[PDB]
Amino acid sequence: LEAKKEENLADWYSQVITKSEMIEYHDISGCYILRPWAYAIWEAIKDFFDAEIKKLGVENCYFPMFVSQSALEKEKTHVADFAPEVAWVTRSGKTELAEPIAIRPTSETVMYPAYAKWVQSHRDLPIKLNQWCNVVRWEFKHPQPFLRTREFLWQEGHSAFATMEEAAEEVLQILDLYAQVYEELLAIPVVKGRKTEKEKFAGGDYTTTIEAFISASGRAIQGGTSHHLGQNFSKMFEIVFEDPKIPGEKQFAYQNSWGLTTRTIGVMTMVHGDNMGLVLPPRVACVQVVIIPCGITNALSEEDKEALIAKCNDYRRRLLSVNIRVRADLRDNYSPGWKFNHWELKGVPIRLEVGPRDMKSCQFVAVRRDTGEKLTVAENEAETKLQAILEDIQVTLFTRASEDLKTHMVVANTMEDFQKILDSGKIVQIPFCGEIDCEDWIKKTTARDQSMGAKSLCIPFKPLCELQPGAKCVCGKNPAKYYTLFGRSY
Amino acid sequence: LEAKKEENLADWYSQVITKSEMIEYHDISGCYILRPWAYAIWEAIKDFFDAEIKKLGVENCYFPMFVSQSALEKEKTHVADFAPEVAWVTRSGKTELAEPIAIRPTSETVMYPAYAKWVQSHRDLPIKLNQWCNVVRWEFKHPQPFLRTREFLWQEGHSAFATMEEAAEEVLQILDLYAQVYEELLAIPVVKGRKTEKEKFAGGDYTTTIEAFISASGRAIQGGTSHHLGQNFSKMFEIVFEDPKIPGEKQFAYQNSWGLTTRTIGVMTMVHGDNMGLVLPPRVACVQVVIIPCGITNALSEEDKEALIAKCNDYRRRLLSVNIRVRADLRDNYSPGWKFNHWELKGVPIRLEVGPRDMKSCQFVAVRRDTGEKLTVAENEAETKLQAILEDIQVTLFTRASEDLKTHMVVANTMEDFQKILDSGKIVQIPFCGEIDCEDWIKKTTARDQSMGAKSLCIPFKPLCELQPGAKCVCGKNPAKYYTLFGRSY
Ligand SMILES: Nc1ncnc2c1ncn2[C@@H]1O[C@H](CO)[C@@H](O)[C@H]1O
Ligand SMILES: Nc1ncnc2c1ncn2[C@@H]1O[C@H](CO)[C@@H](O)[C@H]1O
Ligand code: PRO
Ligand code: PRO
Ligand SMILES: [Zn+2]
Ligand SMILES: [Zn+2]
Repeated sequence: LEAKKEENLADWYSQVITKSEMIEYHDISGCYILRPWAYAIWEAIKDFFDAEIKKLGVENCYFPMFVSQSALEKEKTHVADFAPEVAWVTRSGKTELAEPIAIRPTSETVMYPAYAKWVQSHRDLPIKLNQWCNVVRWEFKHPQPFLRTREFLWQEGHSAFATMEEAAEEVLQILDLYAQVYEELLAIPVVKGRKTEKEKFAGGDYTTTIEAFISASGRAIQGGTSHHLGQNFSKMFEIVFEDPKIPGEKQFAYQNSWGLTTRTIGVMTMVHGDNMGLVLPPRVACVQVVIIPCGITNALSEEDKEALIAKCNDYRRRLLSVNIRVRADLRDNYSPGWKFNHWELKGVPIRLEVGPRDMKSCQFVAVRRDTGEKLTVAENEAETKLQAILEDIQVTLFTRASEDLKTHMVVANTMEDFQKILDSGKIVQIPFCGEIDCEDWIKKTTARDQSMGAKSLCIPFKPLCELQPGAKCVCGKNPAKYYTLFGRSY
Repeated sequence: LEAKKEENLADWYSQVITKSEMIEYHDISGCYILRPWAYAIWEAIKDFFDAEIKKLGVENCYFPMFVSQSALEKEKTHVADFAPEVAWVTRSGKTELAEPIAIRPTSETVMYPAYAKWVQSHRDLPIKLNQWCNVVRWEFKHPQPFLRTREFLWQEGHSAFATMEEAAEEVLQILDLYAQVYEELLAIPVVKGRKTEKEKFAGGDYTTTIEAFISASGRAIQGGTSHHLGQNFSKMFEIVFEDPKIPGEKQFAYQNSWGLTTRTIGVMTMVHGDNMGLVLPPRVACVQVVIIPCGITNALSEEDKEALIAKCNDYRRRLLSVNIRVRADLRDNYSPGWKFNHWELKGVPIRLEVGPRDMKSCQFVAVRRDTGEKLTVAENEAETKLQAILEDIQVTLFTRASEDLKTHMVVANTMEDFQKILDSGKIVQIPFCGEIDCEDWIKKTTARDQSMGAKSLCIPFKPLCELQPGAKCVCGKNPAKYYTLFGRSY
């Protein structure tokens, strides 16, 4: 690895995601190839998330990519926000078609007409559907793999309930899943909160969110969102039903929508990556343990070259037996030192070294990718020891990133202190009146004092400090409603 | 179900796929919503296929949807065939962009440049990648759900080998998987063969294929294809390497590509569907066994209504224990007779009836969806009996469709007999010279004698009859090369 994370981070990132074989550049801007090492992490995330929503009654399905201009517009507020980023199909071959059709940037307006068709009684609610698919949002701002791409993969869940309590409860369940994905799987700590009025989802009443902190570039980033759409879409799309116990009067369904994307893998890379390359939390790596024959003195023995391979495979088969995702790298075209480096660049949690000298003592070497720490392990304790190290690595990664968060998110009560803290490369919980104007102000202001301006991240469900009765927002003007998390951002 | 399969098949199909809740129509033509009951079958197919290719060394990945005009064209023969059906993105919002970009109709020309970048040594082969995704092929011909849609889901595998023997071997392995998917999972019999020179994949040397027979409309359909691309793409895209043991000379990789789509579910519906609705092979149904409380005489007992529910759930939990995908339909808003019909329309293999009278005798009723046959089963033999019936249903479906095939595919040696057989609503193995001209002739000719013309399906790897030395193609002109399967087709 050439660049250093601490110097040219954009160079460091572009190298780590290519030399770990995660990404490959396309000939169309802001479009990126997910090579298997990357796609496997997504599949791990998908495997977790999918089994969870299934438990909540959600079912998978698949809706068309194309949305007609009529349907796209039915919720004027929603379509306003997405309209410029929407790509439009115009011709098939040479035939310009009888209409411009839109590629989904999101699927509210593809799915919701059909929700109307499907809801005819109170019996037909709830409706809970999720789909894994690609969407397109065409922004010309300079793109970055995973973090900011023109096409990307995600899931989107869309639910519809008779009541609002039901819908309410789903929003927070989903956001807890998303929090788990970040914290249990990717070993990344997040802050759960509510988006501000400025920031919330176009259409719908409230947006909850989880935010993570990329200490390297000092910015924070949004990991996943869970929206309460209320009746906003319900009324534009005619998703209606007769309440049985309040007859004659028509009802509108309450609606949620929620999403998580491949940006997860980018956040994973930025938080955990080394000057030595990628590092993978055991819960998501394609391979957790790589077995490497080493100490082979070129031209020595062929009966021994065979006993060595046999030992490597004894290990693999035993690790497979206790559900460790293990690969034995037995290739003879590459040096042991080359293999050591290859799998380090790729971030495999544990490198397992088998050499003749070690075999003689009926034993081997386990090497942790996070700390670089070597441990000699007895051959008969191989399963239990490697389990324990993997899970210790999962823990270590998360606590390191935890403590990193805890010292880069601090409360600052005045616009003076909030500007110095924000410039030290941090994120801050300020007292905030909650107004759209005041928020637009802080953005311009913080970009003037000391090269972008801070944004609202979220209003933390569990904020650092209890906001005191006599408390002014950092604009002076209005008093403060709630401690609100602010910082520079992706 | 209104229509009859034997009368208005297009009406019968449009009803069966909507009233079974598989499909929902979109406001854009030839675009269809896969509701969960449908999407679950795909997921079953995906689960099978995926584990198999994994065993062959294939890995999953994801390439962009968009392909640039430069890359699209690099293989002139390939792009020629797909060019008119390709949809083109032209504007983002109001901004017409600096180029028209193409939506993938297939991914050879998205993936192959990157294959060149990735192959630098003989060490870098083989390269075996698969992706599950959507493609778009915009044809205005009147579309049909699953069978002929403008957007659809599929997998595509693309491999690259040093040698040709390797590539050769993969083509036939994949086609065997595809055959299994049709025969083991969907209970549909297929004929494996090689496509003719007219029909083969644009670009590349040979196309192998599996063909299935939809007796209702008398036509056949293509279920999956496995192509040998040879060096055709290799040379257009610079996918090259130095052969080590033949130094100085540059080599081109041999390439395969292969695909299977959601048309599977349409073939499944057309082959197995009833006048009573859909019917699902146990290997793929969302639910295999539906448990229904019935015989409930409205207003009778509430202690008994409770003992009944308890019994339904005893069954469910026991069936879950032996991996039977079971759902207990306990809803009180709907009649037992309504539930009976609902799940029949949806094609659930076994309906499990629990009534008070039956509970008294420590027993229940299992009802087969294919035959409609009722069996009273002891409560203690519930797991073993339901296993046996499910697998008997899988067998019954397949043998019925087998015998249906065997009597609708027959050999016919002369253009006289081939035209009468083809008009009885069948498919025929004729002696055939193999020429593109002669093939274009049969098409026009068979549409004149007796409202479409027969096409080549495939040249059966294991044809009905051994072609005799003195044998003329059905054009009179040239002698016959090989028995070739012909018929009317989707
Ligand atoms: N450019 C992007 N690349 C990947 N995910 C994105 C991108 N932009 C927004 N998202 C995701 O969009 C979802 C809601 O807009 C959020 O969860 C956010 O993570
Ligand atoms: N219209 C379609 N809908 C679904 N699959 C299709 C369609 N047309 C072609 N295919 C599939 O395309 C693959 C190769 O072209 C074949 O396996 C065929 O099954
Ligand atoms: O874009 C969003 O935030 C929501 C998530 C699901 C679909 N729309
Ligand atoms: O269209 C086809 O037939 C092949 C299958 C994989 C991609 N292209
Ligand atoms: Zn303020
Ligand atoms: Zn001929």
